[PDB]
Amino acid sequence: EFQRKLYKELVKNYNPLERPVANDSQPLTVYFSLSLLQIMDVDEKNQVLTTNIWLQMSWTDHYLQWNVSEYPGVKTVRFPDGQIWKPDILLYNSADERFDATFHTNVLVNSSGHCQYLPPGIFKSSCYIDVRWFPFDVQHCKLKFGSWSYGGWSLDLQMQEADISGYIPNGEWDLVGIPGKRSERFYECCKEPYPDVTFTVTMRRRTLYYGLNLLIPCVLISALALLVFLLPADSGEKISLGITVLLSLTVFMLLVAEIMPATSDSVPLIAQYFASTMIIVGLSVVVTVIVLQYHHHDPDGGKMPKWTRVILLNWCAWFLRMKPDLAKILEEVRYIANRFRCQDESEAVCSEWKFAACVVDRLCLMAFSVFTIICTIGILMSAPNFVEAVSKDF
Amino acid sequence: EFQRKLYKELVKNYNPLERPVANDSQPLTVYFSLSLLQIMDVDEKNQVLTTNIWLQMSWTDHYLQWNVSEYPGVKTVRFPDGQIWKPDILLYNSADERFDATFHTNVLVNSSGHCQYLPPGIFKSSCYIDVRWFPFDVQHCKLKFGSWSYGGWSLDLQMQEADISGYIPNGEWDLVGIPGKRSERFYECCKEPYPDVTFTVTMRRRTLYYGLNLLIPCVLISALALLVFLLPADSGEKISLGITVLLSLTVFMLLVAEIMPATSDSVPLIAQYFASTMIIVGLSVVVTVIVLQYHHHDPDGGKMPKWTRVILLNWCAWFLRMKPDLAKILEEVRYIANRFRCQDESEAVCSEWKFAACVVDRLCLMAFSVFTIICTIGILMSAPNFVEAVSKDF
Amino acid sequence: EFQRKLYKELVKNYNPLERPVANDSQPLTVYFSLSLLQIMDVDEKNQVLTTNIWLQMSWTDHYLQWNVSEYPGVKTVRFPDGQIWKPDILLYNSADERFDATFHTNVLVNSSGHCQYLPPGIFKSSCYIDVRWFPFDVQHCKLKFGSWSYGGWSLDLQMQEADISGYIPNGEWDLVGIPGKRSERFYECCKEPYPDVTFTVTMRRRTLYYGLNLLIPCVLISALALLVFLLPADSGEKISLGITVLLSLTVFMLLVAEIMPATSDSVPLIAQYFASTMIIVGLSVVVTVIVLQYHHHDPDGGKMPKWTRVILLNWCAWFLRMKPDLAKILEEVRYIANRFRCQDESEAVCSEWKFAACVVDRLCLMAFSVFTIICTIGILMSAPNFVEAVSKDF
Amino acid sequence: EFQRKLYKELVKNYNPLERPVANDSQPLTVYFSLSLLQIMDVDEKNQVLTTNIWLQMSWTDHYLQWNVSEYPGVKTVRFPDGQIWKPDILLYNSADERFDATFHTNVLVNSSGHCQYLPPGIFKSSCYIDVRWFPFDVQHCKLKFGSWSYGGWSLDLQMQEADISGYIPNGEWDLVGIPGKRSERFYECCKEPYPDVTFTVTMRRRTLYYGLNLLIPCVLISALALLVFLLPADSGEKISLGITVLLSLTVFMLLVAEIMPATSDSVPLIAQYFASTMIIVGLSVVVTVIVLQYHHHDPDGGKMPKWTRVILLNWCAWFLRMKPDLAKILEEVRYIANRFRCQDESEAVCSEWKFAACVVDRLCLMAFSVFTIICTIGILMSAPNFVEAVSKDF
Amino acid sequence: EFQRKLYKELVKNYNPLERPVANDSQPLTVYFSLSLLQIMDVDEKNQVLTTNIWLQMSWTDHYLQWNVSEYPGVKTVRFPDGQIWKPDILLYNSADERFDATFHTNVLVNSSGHCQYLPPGIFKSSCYIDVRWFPFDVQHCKLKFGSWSYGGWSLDLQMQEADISGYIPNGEWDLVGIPGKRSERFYECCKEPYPDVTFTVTMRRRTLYYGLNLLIPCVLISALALLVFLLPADSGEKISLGITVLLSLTVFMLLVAEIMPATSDSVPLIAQYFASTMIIVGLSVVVTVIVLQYHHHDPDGGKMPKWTRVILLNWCAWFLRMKPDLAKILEEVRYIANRFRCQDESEAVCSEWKFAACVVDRLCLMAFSVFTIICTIGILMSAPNFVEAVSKDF
Ligand SMILES: Clc1ccc([C@H]2C[C@@H]3CC[C@H]2N3)cn1
Ligand SMILES: [Ca+2]
Ligand SMILES: [Ca+2]
Ligand SMILES: [Ca+2]
Ligand SMILES: [Ca+2]
Ligand SMILES: [Ca+2]
Repeated sequence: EFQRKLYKELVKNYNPLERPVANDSQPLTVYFSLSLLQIMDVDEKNQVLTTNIWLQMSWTDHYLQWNVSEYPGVKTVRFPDGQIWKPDILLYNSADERFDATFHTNVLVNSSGHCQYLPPGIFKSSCYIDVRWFPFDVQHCKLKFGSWSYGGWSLDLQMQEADISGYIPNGEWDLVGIPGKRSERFYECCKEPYPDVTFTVTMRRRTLYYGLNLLIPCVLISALALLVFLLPADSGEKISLGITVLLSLTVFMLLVAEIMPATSDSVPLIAQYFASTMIIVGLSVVVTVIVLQYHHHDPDGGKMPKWTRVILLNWCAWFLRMKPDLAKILEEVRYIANRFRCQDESEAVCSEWKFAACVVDRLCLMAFSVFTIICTIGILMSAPNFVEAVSKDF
Repeated sequence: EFQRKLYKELVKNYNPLERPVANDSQPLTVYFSLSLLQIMDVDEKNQVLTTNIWLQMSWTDHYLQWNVSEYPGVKTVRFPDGQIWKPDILLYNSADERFDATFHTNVLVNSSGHCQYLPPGIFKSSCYIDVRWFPFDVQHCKLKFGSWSYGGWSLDLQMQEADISGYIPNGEWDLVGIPGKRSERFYECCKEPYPDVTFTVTMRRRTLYYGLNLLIPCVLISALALLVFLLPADSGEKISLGITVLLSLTVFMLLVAEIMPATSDSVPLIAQYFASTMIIVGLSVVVTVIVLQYHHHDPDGGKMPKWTRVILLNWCAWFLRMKPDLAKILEEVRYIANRFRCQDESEAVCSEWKFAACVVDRLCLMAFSVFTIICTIGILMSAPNFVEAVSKDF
Repeated sequence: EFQRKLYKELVKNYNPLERPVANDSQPLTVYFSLSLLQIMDVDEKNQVLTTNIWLQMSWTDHYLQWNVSEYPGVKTVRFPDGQIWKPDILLYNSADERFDATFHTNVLVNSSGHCQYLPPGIFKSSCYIDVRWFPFDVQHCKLKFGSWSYGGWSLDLQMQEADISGYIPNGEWDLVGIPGKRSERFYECCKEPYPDVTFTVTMRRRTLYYGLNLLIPCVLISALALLVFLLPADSGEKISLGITVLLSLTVFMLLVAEIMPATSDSVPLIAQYFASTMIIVGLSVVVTVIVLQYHHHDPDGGKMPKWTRVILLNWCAWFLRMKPDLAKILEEVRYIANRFRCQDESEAVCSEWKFAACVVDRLCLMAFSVFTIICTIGILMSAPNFVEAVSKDF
Repeated sequence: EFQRKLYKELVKNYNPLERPVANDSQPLTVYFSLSLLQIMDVDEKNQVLTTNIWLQMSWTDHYLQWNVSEYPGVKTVRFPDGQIWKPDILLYNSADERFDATFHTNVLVNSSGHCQYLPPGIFKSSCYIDVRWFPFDVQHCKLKFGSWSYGGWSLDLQMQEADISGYIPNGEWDLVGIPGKRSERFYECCKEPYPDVTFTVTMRRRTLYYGLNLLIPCVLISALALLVFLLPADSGEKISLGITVLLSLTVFMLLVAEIMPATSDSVPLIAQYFASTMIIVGLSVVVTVIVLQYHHHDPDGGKMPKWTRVILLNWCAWFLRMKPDLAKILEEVRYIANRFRCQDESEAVCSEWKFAACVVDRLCLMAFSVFTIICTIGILMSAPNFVEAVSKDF
Repeated sequence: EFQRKLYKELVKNYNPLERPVANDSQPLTVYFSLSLLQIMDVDEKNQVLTTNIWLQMSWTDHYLQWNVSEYPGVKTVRFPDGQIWKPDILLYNSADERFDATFHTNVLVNSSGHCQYLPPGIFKSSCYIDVRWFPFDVQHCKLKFGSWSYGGWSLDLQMQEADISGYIPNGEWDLVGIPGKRSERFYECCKEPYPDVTFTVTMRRRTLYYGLNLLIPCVLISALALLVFLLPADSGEKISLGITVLLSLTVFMLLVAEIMPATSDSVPLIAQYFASTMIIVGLSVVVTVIVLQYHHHDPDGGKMPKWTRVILLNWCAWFLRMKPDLAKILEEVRYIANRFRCQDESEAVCSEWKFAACVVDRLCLMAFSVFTIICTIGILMSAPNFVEAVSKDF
């Protein structure tokens, strides 16, 4: 009875085009904020952030004011889209094909005219994803909101601190905060300035998932590559194991490519670590070829360069702690035995070459192990957030 | 004739903005429930639940009341969207880009004013998917429904028990129940509290499909890896078989990655089992390298450490139940035969080393078999629902 | 002139909410049917059927009746959506996100009031896909149509036989028929019963495509696996060929996984055939390991068990139709020759072991060939529709 | 001033439901045509054609006629959707989920009443893709347009020749023409016949892209398979190379499966060529197994069948242009040398068997080369459009 | 008060169909331009460009003019879609399924009538992507805008220079400029000409990302292929390494296929480089087969052709800087030693053949290295933009 009477009363002469101010010259203060409920997705390949947001726009409509003594029990009213004047606050850096993913709900006014509008929405925003430090990355994704067609002389946008009480954790991202900032910028279209409120969603990637699925698996598969330096050459599978492991490591780069954007701003840390890993494994294949050249060396070929005979079989070897008828019968039997002596000398030369191959195996085992350890640690601890990560997520 | 007269009568002075109560001060009781017809999808990578639902909102419109004696035969009327007041009950934790996937249908009222509204919809909900125990997982997905813009002082939401008579089984999920709960929560936006009805869809994953496609296949491929310990070394394919099998096992981890979300809350049970499996296979490769070092051991290299000669060829070996011219001619023929004796001694030393390699093969066959059995069973039976599963689904 | 006059006449006092009956108490007969033009897609992973359909709803509007003598030449009129009363016949088991994929077109009425409404649409329906017999499967997909908000006491739904004259064949599916059925069911929401018309689209999968791309390719690749039993052991590639072929066969299971749903209702026939195939190939690898153990057997190791020496080298072998100074010089030359005799005896023992390996090769060639033939035929001919298929599609 | 006056004048008593004819009994002539701007996509897996089209519907509205002397300068007017009567010409064989992808624009009328309507749209059409001859295929995709709800007695549809002046070439398809045809068909729904205009878009696939990425790559990889017949057997990699190449060739069949639909109407030419290629490579593996059986033949096993000793080492071989104490000492030394003579005879028998293996290598090199050349050319030149293609696209 | 009065005043007799000119005969000048904010995507497979654009349409409405002295403080008004006349400027070469991706916002007018309309949108445009020079490619994507239904005699379209102040860099593309051009074209539909404004977005691909992920990885994997010419033949893994590396290189062609469109206009530079690389690696496999034929050459087979003995072991070899009872006992011992001499001669012939294999290894190492260097550099520096790229992006 009083809700009916008031609803009829409030739409007499009301125009949803008129900015609801009493004095036309003064701008209309709109307080803007948001409640972040969830970080639904971070599409780094497409540079998009999908969030569940409850935008919070509060202002004062000069015309929607009633005296509750004359409408007992009627303390608030609600208006759907298109019936009340609303601020046309859009997300500037939107990535949604419709460009406006907001779901239009009611505007709740009280007896004093204060209008409250809390549209829910799944919002896609074009966010620059700094992949320089991935997986130990922190992203600062801006959500820039402003009135599209009202300038500062008409809509005085004011910012209120972001709401995160109802935020639901993600699993992959630790909300580090949503600091906001109000700016007054000038545009090349127009002379009247335009204010905007930009909320910078700061997100820390939780590194356990990518650590367990990308970093540690590659470390351990990369470690298998070093087993080539412990394999004997006579097994006939050094090259097979090494080349198989290297070409298996490409799957991780393929996975990263499925994740990372095709940008040239920088090289992600994961790529630099994966690249150094493959280069070290590839150099192990090159060194395996050299080792097999030493092992399969023709004894009657070139002689052993003194530089090799000392740099490897003396120093590096020590460092590693390795270490008438009867005359015709005499002639024939002496050729057989001299042939055997020549074969013994050839085996001895081949044995020394095989020893050189083994010494090289051990030196490169040590050197590639040290290279792996340093490169891995020095590339991973070059991330500013590395320590924070290992402490929080492991 | 009477349907026409009544329809004209019911829209005189009717405003779809007014809450249809007789006394403005009292809240309007809306009974909310749903009928779950099907679980269409559980997107665990995106943390979304897609369901076919017939939301059930029943309330009383004070104005839509007629006396059937004056409209004979006209016992119910129907109103489309936008013509009658409706409760704006939205799904809070919606994952749909439009945010509101409800399909708007008629509101069936009777002569007494009781309005019945049963919109169908394909609803996507942002559900936290606990992947800790996958594939033997049980999920509790909340569907939180509430009036967006009416608080407790205006819309007295009441819950009715969920309907599942028409539920159509899924194939992958056993509905364990849909218990509901009505809550009265306060929000940081507003002072008036807001009630909601949350239905927790409890779902048990049927484990036959993932058991047959992930667990048993990996067990059997992982078992092939143990055949390396039965392969002879002279075959020259131990490393080939082992490394090939391990890098083949990566496909299962790739499949899981296609399924699982990128979250750091926990490690899924499937991942822990797959990881232990690959580590055991990788250790078999490491032990294969050691075995080949023993098999391909240079007889003139280091001598056999006593610790090895006993720990392997005495105890472990027993445990396993294994086990002038003529003078010149004499000189030359004696060098040939002494050379043969030296080769025999070298074959004997190599034969002992090959025996050590075989004993290690057998010990690691036993040990890796026991490791496989324990780890597999102890990781699978660490799931609370494991027994329930094996009994219902196998 | 007469079309204008009649259109103005027909909308006087017309309300699109009123069911167009003369007597309010009697239900309104709506004849429902459909014309199936094409089967666009069968998504078995998502359990959805996409069809091009021209729903056919015919009824009688009591008010849209004119005398053609008073409107010469005006024999039919047309009304767009929202202007005429229509039956709100929805597809209950809809899988479309909008839930209602119907495209709203005109309602053609004649001078006698008979209204004809033929909306086109691309309809997605949640259909249970029985994958038990795939690829030789027949599916029965229900399209359940009914008025959402009118019960039996108001809308007397009646079924007309489905139209298939304009049906366009698919390539993958042979329409076996679209039998319909009218049901009168009661629902737990309401007391008035609700009728529905369900058309069961029965579809036979044409098996040539999946036969050529899945079954015959796997048969032939699986046949290559049997070549291991004809490969000599000295080639040093038995394990390589066998393990390579088995891990190559996984691609077919991966393809099926891309096709099949993740359901535990049953095991598809394709999976049972692929699984038996991989198990037979995997057992060939196990038997290859045993063969290589026999081939690479240390002559000075264990002696040949009599059970083996007869079960293989006697019966199975036959069945297969296989089959002072001079004294010092005498001493030294006699040791060399006795060494040669010991090597000859060792070669003879190794030769017998290699013969055992060859006999096992042949027996398993025969046995795995017979296993392959039976298992393949017995799993494929266990499908009821197998014969129908091979006759129609090959 | 005159544009305002005329716009007000033209909507007096205008009803967008009335067919704008002067005499109700006569059908209304609508001239239909289209301008094809681009062929955006041919989805052969889904059997859909996506095109950018400017449908051209011209007719005469009896009511939208003004005398330009009374409205100086006002020579044309424009009307948006829903304000003027339009022909409801839909695309019958539509594949779009909305079913109607047309974008509604203005209808430009002149002073004489001739209405011109040129809606743009991205149109998806359900087109049967004959994949029999792919990649050398020509497709005939029908776009069938007609009034949905006006029959021949009301809407006299007439066809105008298709417009292609503004057509933008594609890269993959050579528009061979868009011949149209007007038909008058009867439908099982209705008695009044219904006319339609069907434009058959005829498209020739440009074969350079698929030739370079599928046909020539497979030819060259398939050629590598023939290198097995030039590899020596002692290399120990014949089976490895052959089996690796064959299982690598599966990627091309996987690519085709990603492209081709799952239809049983026919076997695409690409599939028949790829299948013959894999069968020839697979037979090379089978022949490699036989070659290795000849190479690794036990000299003390079966004797050489005369049929082999002539069919291979005589004819085929020629065709190819290949080709007391002292007594004890005498006894012992004569056993050693007789042992050597037995080894020489065994090497000779093995040498003849290895020669047989080499002759078989050469014969199968020749035969599989000829098989490859014929099969390739005879399958590729069995396409009617093969010559046209090679001449236009290479 | 004055905003309300003016809004009521401005819609009296206003018709959004009338072109707002004072003199009907003269065309209406519309100034068109755009502000490019971001290049969201370049889909080269689909030939589509996705951009964030703020179209800028400014014109003069003759009717929306007020005197600010009579409406103090009211200096601008705003009108939503459908209430004010707007230019129907569409994107002709649109690729969006809806065809019109513009988001409709307000039209800001001032007291003098100048209307300003700045709709945001995510625009998809059908752009011909010249992939001839990819990854060092520059694309010229046209955005063609024009009034759909107003010709030159009615809407005088005029171009304003594109705005790029607020442009946000991409990562993958360097905006080289957005030059625009106004054209006056005639169409085959109509006699009145139609003007359009086409903005050609010129974009330079930043080549660091594709350089690091495609070009350098392939170079380095292709370099591993050359290690076959340094591998010894006795290792028994030349063919394995070479064939494995070649079939691994196919992944890059697969990646390019995922990126490139299926067009026959040209061959992308990346494809020509990848193709030459695989052909060079494939020829290394062919040469590896020849090398193994030389290494595994039967000594008692054909004799060494003089042409080989000089072209390889003399010139190329030098260029590369390589280099009674006792009588019976005499008979028997002389046969053994003559057998040894025959084996020595056979080893010498085999040794010369192995030397030929080694010389061929070295020559092809040199030749394939030079081929790799030239082909790589000559294909990469055949791109016009190659130098620009290497200087800006590396
Ligand atoms: Cl009513 C109408 C609609 C479209 C057109 C056409 C003329 C120019 C070129 C295509 C389109 N714009 C002309 N008239
Ligand atoms: Ca993420
Ligand atoms: Ca699921
Ligand atoms: Ca199907
Ligand atoms: Ca195509
Ligand atoms: Ca791009």
